Amino acid sequence: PVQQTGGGNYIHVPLSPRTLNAWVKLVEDKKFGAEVVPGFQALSEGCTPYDINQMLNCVGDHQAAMQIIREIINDEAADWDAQHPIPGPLPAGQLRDPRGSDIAGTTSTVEEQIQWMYRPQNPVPVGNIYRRWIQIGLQKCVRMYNPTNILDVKQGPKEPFQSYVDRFYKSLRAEQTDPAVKNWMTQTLLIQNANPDCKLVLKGLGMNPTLEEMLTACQGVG
Amino acid sequence: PVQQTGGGNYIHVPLSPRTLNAWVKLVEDKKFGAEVVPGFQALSEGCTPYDINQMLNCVGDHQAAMQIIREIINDEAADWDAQHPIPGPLPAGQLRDPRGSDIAGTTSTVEEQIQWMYRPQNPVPVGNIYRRWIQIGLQKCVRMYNPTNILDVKQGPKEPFQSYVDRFYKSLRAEQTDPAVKNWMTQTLLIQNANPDCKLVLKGLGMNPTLEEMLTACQGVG
Amino acid sequence: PVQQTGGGNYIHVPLSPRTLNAWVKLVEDKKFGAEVVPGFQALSEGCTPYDINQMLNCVGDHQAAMQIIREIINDEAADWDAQHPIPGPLPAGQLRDPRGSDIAGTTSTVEEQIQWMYRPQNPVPVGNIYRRWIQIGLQKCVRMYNPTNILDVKQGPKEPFQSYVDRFYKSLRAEQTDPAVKNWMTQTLLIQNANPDCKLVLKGLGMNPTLEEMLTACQGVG
Amino acid sequence: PVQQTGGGNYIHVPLSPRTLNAWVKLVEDKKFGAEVVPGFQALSEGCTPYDINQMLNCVGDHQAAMQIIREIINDEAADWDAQHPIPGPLPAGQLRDPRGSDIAGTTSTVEEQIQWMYRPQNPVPVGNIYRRWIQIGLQKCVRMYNPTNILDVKQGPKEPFQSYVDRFYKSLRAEQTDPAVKNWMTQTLLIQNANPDCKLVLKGLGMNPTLEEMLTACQGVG
Ligand SMILES: O=P(O)(O)O[C@H]1[C@H](OP(=O)(O)O)[C@@H](OP(=O)(O)O)[C@H](OP(=O)(O)O)[C@@H](OP(=O)(O)O)[C@H]1OP(=O)(O)O
Ligand SMILES: O=P(O)(O)O[C@H]1[C@H](OP(=O)(O)O)[C@@H](OP(=O)(O)O)[C@H](OP(=O)(O)O)[C@@H](OP(=O)(O)O)[C@H]1OP(=O)(O)O
Repeated sequence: PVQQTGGGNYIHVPLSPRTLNAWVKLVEDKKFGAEVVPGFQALSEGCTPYDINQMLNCVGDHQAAMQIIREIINDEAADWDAQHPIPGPLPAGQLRDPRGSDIAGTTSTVEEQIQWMYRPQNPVPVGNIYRRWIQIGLQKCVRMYNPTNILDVKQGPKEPFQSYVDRFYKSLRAEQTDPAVKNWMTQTLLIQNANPDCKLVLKGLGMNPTLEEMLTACQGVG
Repeated sequence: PVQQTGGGNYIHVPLSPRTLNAWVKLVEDKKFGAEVVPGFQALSEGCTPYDINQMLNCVGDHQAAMQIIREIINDEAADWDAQHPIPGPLPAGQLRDPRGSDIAGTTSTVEEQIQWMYRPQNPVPVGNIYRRWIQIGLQKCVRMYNPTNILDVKQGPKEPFQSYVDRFYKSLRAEQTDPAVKNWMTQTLLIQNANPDCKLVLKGLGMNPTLEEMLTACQGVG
Repeated sequence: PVQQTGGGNYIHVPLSPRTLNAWVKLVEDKKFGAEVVPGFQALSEGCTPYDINQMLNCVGDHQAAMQIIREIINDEAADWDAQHPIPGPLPAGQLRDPRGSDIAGTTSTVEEQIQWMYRPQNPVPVGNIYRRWIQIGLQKCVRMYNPTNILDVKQGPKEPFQSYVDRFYKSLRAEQTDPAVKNWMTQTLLIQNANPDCKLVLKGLGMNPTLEEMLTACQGVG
Repeated sequence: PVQQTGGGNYIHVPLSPRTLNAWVKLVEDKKFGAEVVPGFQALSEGCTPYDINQMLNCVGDHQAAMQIIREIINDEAADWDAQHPIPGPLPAGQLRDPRGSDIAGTTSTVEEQIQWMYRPQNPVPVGNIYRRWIQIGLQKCVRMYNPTNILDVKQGPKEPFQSYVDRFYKSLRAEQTDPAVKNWMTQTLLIQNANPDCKLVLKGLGMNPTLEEMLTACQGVG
């Protein structure tokens, strides 16, 4: 992370060992589950690219997922090296502008990452861009390791409607389908895959029942 | 959060990553359960509106609940923009007074939030007002996702009276009913929905038995 | 319909009784089924609005569907009376420009409909605009009377994969859902709702199998 | 279609609505079955490319099959734009020669299609070339939707030999296999997949029995 010091300059404070150990624990227990994507973001907040590399280096043993996060990073960096091209011959005595690889931290020092992150002129938020690239990689890992598909989720005959709602929305988090497909699933598939009685109360509510109206109506049905 | 520095001025210290990661964990495990409302308050204590937005941004994937917390915030801000109207033409060189949107932090910088929070003259506690608005939103989410209704809760034939009391009061926390309805439930419904024997001992106690007297009397009955 | 005669002018030839009787038969046998929408278009080709009214008048007894086709026509005419407003004071000795009601034929003679349909200057195709409005009305009737929902369709244990494909696509024709939802259903729901064996061969094909590849692979499976 | 008028010139008479409605019915009932290919040819006889487009536009809802007929048309037009290249700079006051797209009618007026179809010099039969391209597309649709494969067809123990012959030849119509494979199937597979008794009478006939000899011999066997 970065702390400001007297003179208006900034320095690097290494991520706490227990901040790194929390990340490890999460990846070892949730197995790249939907929750890992937000868990990574909260534990990587205010981090330079250098620190994000260490967090990944602490969870490298999960090689399959790391290979997926690594192929997504290279592509989001290539797109940065195509749409943010070298401006031209950089003047001497000046830091080069960041390339996709600098945003990652692989070809750049943490100080360079800090100089960009806090440029008085055109600050480049290299830490947040790289966290966004890794979140695309982790979300692809959440989908690949997702244990139950949205379609398979079906309310148990006795299962309370809210727990069936809880499992239905958790699988939808993994789904990478178009947002309209997500809206049609929450409005059509969720009434389609409910136990016989809850299905009669939901159809009873009428057309386009909101989730609050559906949860309120099926509370204690079954 | 806010730390005071030499000169009598205040600065902003970003919420710790592990303070943010605790919030995520809670929302991912308690599923907007009654406990989330107090858990949010303890982890948002001494926060500017800016920080409260980040905590919410770390739990955005729970879109249904976030939509409910977001509709409650807009209404508590509209009521602030009606009962705390722009005083009139603000003098130049002065910070504008906060509007419902400034209390949220959406249309305002953290420094402005800090200047109000610590105004030498008429300090506006924007952080606490916004936490109160979100607590109304989370409490509506606790009620919507509540799995068991107060009425359905019924003591098991062998269930110890205290565990039946524990489940009865946990559902009452979710209930948004008038306080008198809450007092009549704790004094009438709790004796009505007890296993046959405990019901005879409670009626034996007499009229208006206190909870302590009821727990003491039914200890070891069944 | 319209025939051209010597002098460069056009006249009206009444729709054949057996062209009208075919329409009746279809509506009496397919019961506003998906097939009725194309059947109407083929039997209403080259028709003035006047003729389209008679076809509808021959199937008026189906009052519920006619009320739906009539509410859709009034709205598509109101939108025409808002986006194609009276240009201004029409000069004397000239036919007024068509309004939503003229496109229908209700407030206009067939000759006026023909004069517009074949205007040397800015011909307005009133017959085709009204056929399009009625097709929106019939398609809403196809959806309302659709007997099986896309989701319910599930391949029989012995049913050949192609017949299950035939029923799956016929229900999709009735579906008015967004096109992406239609693409996700044909690529995901169609493999999800197949009998156990065909489901194993389809997953065997790999990711994004085309319909031809799926029909070829499951031919004779079961 | 095209009618000749006084002066030696030709004009276009729009395909009858009931000629178009027959086509619709067939495609809606035979589901792109082998019979659709001949049914299309008889109902498209003496048609300009313009009319053939309308027939297809009346059966567009069958999107999967239409996509197959559309990919076959583009390829048969590309082959026409490669083997029948623009002759060179066309003289002014003259109709351009037809390209694959003109044969389809997509980039050409019906009058141009008629001028070519009835050129006094080098008439190009654009209507028949496009019908041939669509027949390749429909035949691919017959094969894709074919419900029973030639190999699977096996005479029922009681099924009369002629009905088994009827099903065997109907599946062979769908088969796109080399003609020799078609001759070997009709001479070997048809005796191989007959019920035990008919198989003994057919082997009894001797080597290379004609279909007439086989039908005559197995009449009333079983
Ligand atoms: O809530 P606490 O009583 O303070 O316990 C905390 C809590 O762990 P648990 O709540 O799951 O028991 C911390 O996690 P937070 O909820 O505060 O975010 C965790 O710190 P981590 O972020 O690293 O997980 C820390 O565990 P540890 O000390 O192993 O780092 C642990 O403190 P104690 O276990 O010492 O009570
Ligand atoms: O194919 P055909 O031998 O000419 O029979 C036709 C055919 O009806 P069917 O094919 O269903 O038996 C006509 O329909 P098309 O397929 O030609 O479009 C139909 O005319 P409609 O369009 O009005 O249905 C007409 O029936 P009808 O004479 O009652 O009008 C009928 O002719 P026949 O029944 O006299 O043989």
